[PDB]
Amino acid sequence: VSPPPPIADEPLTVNTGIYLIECYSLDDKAETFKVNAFLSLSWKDRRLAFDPVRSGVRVKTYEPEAIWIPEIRFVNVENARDADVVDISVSPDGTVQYLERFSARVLSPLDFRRYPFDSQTLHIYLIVRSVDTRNIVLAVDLEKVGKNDDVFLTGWDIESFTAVVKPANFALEDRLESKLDYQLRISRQYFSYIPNIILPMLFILFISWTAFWSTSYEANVTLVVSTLIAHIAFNILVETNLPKTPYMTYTGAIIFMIYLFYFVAVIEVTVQHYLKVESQPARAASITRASRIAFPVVFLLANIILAFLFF
Amino acid sequence: VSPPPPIADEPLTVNTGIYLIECYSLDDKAETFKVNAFLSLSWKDRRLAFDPVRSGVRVKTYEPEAIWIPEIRFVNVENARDADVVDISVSPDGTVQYLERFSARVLSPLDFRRYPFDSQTLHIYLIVRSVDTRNIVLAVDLEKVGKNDDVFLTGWDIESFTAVVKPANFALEDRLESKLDYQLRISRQYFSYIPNIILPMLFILFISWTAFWSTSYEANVTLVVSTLIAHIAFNILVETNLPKTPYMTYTGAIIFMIYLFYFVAVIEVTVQHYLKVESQPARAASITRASRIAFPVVFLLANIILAFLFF
Amino acid sequence: VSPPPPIADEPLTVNTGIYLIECYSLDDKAETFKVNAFLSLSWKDRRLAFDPVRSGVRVKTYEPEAIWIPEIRFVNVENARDADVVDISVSPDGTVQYLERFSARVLSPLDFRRYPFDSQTLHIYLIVRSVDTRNIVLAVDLEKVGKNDDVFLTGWDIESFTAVVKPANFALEDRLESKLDYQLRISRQYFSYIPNIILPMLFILFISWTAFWSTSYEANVTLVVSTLIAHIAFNILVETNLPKTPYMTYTGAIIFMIYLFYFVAVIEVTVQHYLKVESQPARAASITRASRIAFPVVFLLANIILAFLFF
Amino acid sequence: VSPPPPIADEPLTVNTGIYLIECYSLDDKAETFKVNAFLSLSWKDRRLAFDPVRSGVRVKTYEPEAIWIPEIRFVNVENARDADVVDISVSPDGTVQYLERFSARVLSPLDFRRYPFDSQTLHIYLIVRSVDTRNIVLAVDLEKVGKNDDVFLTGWDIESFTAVVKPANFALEDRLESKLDYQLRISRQYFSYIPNIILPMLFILFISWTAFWSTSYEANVTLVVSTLIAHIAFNILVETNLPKTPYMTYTGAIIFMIYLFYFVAVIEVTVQHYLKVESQPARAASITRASRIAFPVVFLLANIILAFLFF
Amino acid sequence: VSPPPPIADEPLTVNTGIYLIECYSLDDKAETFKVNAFLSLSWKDRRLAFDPVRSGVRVKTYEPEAIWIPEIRFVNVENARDADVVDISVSPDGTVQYLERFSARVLSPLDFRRYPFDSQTLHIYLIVRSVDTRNIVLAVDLEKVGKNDDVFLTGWDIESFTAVVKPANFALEDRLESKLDYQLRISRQYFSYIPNIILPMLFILFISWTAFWSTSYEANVTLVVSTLIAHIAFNILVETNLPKTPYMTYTGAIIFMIYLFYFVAVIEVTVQHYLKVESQPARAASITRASRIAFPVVFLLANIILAFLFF
Ligand SMILES: [Cl-]
Ligand SMILES: [Cl-]
Ligand SMILES: [Cl-]
Ligand SMILES: [Cl-]
Ligand SMILES: [Cl-]
Ligand SMILES: [Cl-]
Ligand SMILES: [Cl-]
Ligand code: NA
Ligand code: NA
Ligand code: NA
Ligand code: NA
Ligand code: NA
Repeated sequence: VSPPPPIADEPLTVNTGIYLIECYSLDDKAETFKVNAFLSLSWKDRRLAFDPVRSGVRVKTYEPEAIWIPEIRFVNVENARDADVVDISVSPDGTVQYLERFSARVLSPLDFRRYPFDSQTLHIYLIVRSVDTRNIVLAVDLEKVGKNDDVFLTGWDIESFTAVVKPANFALEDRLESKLDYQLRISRQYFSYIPNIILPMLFILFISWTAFWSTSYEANVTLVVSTLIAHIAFNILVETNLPKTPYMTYTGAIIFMIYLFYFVAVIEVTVQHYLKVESQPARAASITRASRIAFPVVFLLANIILAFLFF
Repeated sequence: VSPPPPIADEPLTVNTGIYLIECYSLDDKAETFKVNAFLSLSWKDRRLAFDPVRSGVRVKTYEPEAIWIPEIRFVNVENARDADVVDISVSPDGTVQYLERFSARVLSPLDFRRYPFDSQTLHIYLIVRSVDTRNIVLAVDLEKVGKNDDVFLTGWDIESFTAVVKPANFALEDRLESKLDYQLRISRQYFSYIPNIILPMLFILFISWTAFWSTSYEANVTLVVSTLIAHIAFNILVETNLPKTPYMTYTGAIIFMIYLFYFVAVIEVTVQHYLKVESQPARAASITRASRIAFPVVFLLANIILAFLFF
Repeated sequence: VSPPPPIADEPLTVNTGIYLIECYSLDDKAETFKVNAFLSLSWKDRRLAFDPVRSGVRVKTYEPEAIWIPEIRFVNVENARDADVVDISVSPDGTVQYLERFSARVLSPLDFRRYPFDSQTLHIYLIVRSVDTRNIVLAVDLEKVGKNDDVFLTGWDIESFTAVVKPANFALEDRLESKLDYQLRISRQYFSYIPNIILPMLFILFISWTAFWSTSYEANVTLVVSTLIAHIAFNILVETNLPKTPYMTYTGAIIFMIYLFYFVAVIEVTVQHYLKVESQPARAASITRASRIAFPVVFLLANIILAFLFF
Repeated sequence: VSPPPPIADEPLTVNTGIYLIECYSLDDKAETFKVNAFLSLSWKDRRLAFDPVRSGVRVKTYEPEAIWIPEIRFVNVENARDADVVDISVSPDGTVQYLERFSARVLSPLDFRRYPFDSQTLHIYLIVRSVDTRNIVLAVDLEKVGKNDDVFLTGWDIESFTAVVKPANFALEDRLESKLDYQLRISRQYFSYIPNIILPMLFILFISWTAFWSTSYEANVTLVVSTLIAHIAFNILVETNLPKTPYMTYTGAIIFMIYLFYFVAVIEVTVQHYLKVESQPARAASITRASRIAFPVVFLLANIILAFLFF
Repeated sequence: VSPPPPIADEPLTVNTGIYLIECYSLDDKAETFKVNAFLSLSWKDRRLAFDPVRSGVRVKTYEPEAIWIPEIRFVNVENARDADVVDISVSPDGTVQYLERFSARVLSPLDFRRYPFDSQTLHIYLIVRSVDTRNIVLAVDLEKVGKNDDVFLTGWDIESFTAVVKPANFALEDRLESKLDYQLRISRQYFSYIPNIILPMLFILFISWTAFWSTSYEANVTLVVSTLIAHIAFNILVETNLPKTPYMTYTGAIIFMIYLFYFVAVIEVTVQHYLKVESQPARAASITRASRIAFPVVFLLANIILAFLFF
């Protein structure tokens, strides 16, 4: 089999569509997601044209091996898609309608700057390489782009699945290449981060601040060092669910800042004890009373500054 | 090969059945389960009809490639099922009996609201897409729906395996699609959660309340902060076995509430020490004695409220 | 190809054998094990009879596609076995000798009641479904059942590999099925559990009992709460190597009971401190001296009771 | 099919190119990375030559099975590459242009000596074996070596992708082998190691040094032992992301050295308490005051020495 | 195709060779390693002999399907090897030279008795099963046994790769079997265990011994119990990298022994406090001073005894 010949000099237009059946395994560390979808293809092959009046048949069904099919690939996949052809239909004018169901693991970079209050645009890039006989170009049939109502991505809200209708046509290894960008817009369900990480992390921090109502150095050291260790555990827990980024994330910034608050609380607890031992408790009392206001106030203002810089 | 032609204008009815051989790997985080089963299919193909007297046989055995077979797929699977055809049998009137053994990884959302005292309805969605030539509709042969007695799903009780007999017929890319819902009802074996997570979590909480019978601030700080850290460990352990949900789970609610009890216990221990240092122990004694009753009473009432809201 | 025809009315007997080459990956949580073995099959097919004089050869060698082969499957496997045909030898009367080497992941439930001093009976269920032309039945050739001397299952002792010679013949979806039960008897190597979990767990418990020779409340709180946390770590470690069971395991029972001992030790340490603060140390001394005997004695008797109930 | 015959006695030159489409999963522990790329091959086959005039075609397309194709393999791959032929074009003189898209898991050793401020040279070794008919040699077509602009390796910066143009020709199992070295130069994005591991590790160390402004032995023991345990947690965290090396890494060196600082801080805290109990506090005060300067100064100088030895 | 016929009554000798290209993933827990190698085979097939002066061709290249090839398998593999035939060459006398490149996951038991200062002998067992026509025996072509210079097994030193030239010929299920033992001798790179596990474990133990220079019971309890918990963390870390063994490992023995030292240190700290409370400090002073010498001396002698028993 060979490509359909051009009537004049025009490129062969392959109309495409992706209909999402399943979305699963959005892996933040790997920056991948798995997809199960319909891939629809349509192009004109005049060699396959027939008369509907004398044939009595409106459509002809072909097997993939019987006819020429464009070699359509995904750019951002781990391995080649696992595909099963569903149907091939030919209209009397020779317009071919191809439908396959496929599954693939897609590589799509994620922006973690606003994590866990982040939104993402996942991409599925469709591509075709031109043949020596003729140039193949891709198009979007909007009537064949969509998603099943039941499509759920655990921990995410699916906003939209659209295609950038204009392909990116470019030369690659002395041939033309036609690339389409299918975009799946999602927003993270931040809900569970509040009772599981944010509030427990705030509770232990506020517990360290009870040391500002205590003159017992031994108890103070226990309060601030124990809660610091619990903060380290939350830091480790959070960084296991995330890849290493060449930038600060919102959560990373707060987690890092809270260390400074633990460090300054240890200085305060040390300074307080040192002065009491030096028979200067009136002074220690002034620093401790100031700390009761300063620590929550600086914590609030630093969080307003951070929220402003990130959102 | 082409689909059986209609005698009048009727859709082709494909009778289906699923017989479960094995159920394994119910993954709560992934919201998947693996299944090994028989898939049975039956439909009328008049072109295959024969006379028993002339042929000298009452049944005809074909190879899948020799005859037309409907393209039946699963909606909610990760990848296409691993299937091996067991038998194809044709009766004199062209009634085809198809049997395959398959294995598949199924995606099925789970409701964790009542975890670990939850029940689930797992779904296996069977689907067929119509051809230009004719409309294909699915039906349930109840005589061919079932499960092996030895079918066990580790950590779960299997209640029933039934099929919703009327298919969900709908249009998908200008073609009729016929979808059947096979339902596997299961209930979680909550037993092990009692000695492994619930009771250890209650013991450490009750140990933190021994601080209400102690005037030693340094010992009190050690009691409440150490048990809090152990509570954080149980919180982390529990959340590793569960996905992130946009709602509160029963366990999540109790775990979160217990933080409030640790937080208020630290306030009490702080207030008690502060008053003692200020030479007001009579008062501190009133707050501590009230706390001995208030903490277990508020804990019991808050748990009754939570159990009521969730069950 | 079709099944061999009956001389009278008898079912076709397929003689079977399994020879274990490798046993590996006994996964307690998944209740699976991997196996690499020889599967031998033997049946008479008179349509394959030949004269050694005419054909020259005394035994004919065939390719699986060239002749009829019974569709033998495993019941309790995750996916269909990975098999490679080693030989298909046909003797002049038409007796077929089939040999394949296969690998499979087998689902076999485990009884954890006596863990880590437990024994198991792993099963490999062989099955064949009858066809329309004739009924197929399975048999065991004991001369072809066995295991390689070097077969080792890490963490287990292999006792025996035998087959229940009588098949379980039953009706399934209006056809006969013939099932054979191959049994691999194993016993767990409990050795490593003694220095890694049992003795460390006993040491930390005995360390908490040093609080019965101390009047220092703050040291006592540190002794009992710190060792409790280490006990929680061992509880978590043990439960990661085990599935969730709807029954108590021997280890689970001991681990759970040790929490009660930590809980009562905290009560004792609290009661002791309370009385000494109330200027009643004579009494506190009576409770502490009694505890020195009561705690090890009740611990010994409770362990004798538990060992009796479980073994 | 057989290899192209030599016009004189020359070896057959196979021109190669690798164009990277995707780079992912650089696993430090496994010392592997996954790659998705184009592999281009070019060689002259006189037997496939044609005249453009009498053929009416300027180029001829073939199926891989129709013509002779060199058996090109990768040396440093886990399993054989997953490849799909994209195009095979033949020019009039019989110059074959082969293009395949492949995916492979590549084994490439990593030098962790300067971790996390390390750079690596990943290798993809292309190989061909000679045949008895003729010697097959590899060459690099620099015009067909490159990478997509969007190629990103999470946690790394991609510097260059070049090929060593001169192949390594050598004998292997009495046949000559022609090997090409494709080099992907990368540098680690050390950014995230600063707020997640380096600064938290420095904060806990500086917190242990507050013991040099405290006379409370009980508090000092708590400060140094608690932060040491947190240092152990960071040591364990770091070693989980790295393989075991027969040399010291930069991070490993610092982590190990910080133990010495904790060990000497415990000696100081012990010596201080011992002297105070022995009624020699003036002396203990001299050691503690010296320690306030000595510990940060020796820490700075030891880090300058280490940075010098490693960079 | 059928096996080559014997000239007299001799078994068919299949000469073998394994040339290692890659060695990776030595998994201690699983007792497996992955291998990528050349497998070479050689045997005489007289039915394939040809005249060298008449034919003009000195060697004939065949496709695997065109000729008879012995069914060579690996005994100790998880799944059948992934193999790709590289070349098949026939010399005038009919000597066949077969070469394939394969990858396999090999099961090979490991002796952990001297861990992490252990050496191992990994095995690759080659096997052939005889046919009814004739007996097939294996031999080693030492010229075709070897390994690439770049073969590296992360965390190990590769000493030698040799073959036991005499096969193990035995009867299995009424046919002869010919087995060859290929041995890969390796020694563990123990280097990293010294700064990561051994020295940190010794530091925390020596820190517990500072309690012998302290009269503060509350500080002593904190020193011994905190370091014990850190020892438990190292015990757990070590046992995660190792399988469960029915014997003691060298590391396991030291780790277990160090618990006894923590247990006796707690007794000493308890006895010391008890005597001081009983107004017997002169005595407590004698026990504490003796402990300062006894603990390091008994630790040294116990380690000399252990090193002697294990090495
Ligand atoms: Cl693709
Ligand atoms: Cl499917
Ligand atoms: Cl509709
Ligand atoms: Cl329709
Ligand atoms: Cl099977
Ligand atoms: Cl390859
Ligand atoms: Cl093999
Ligand atoms: Na085609
Ligand atoms: Na068909
Ligand atoms: Na067959
Ligand atoms: Na070829
Ligand atoms: Na062959």
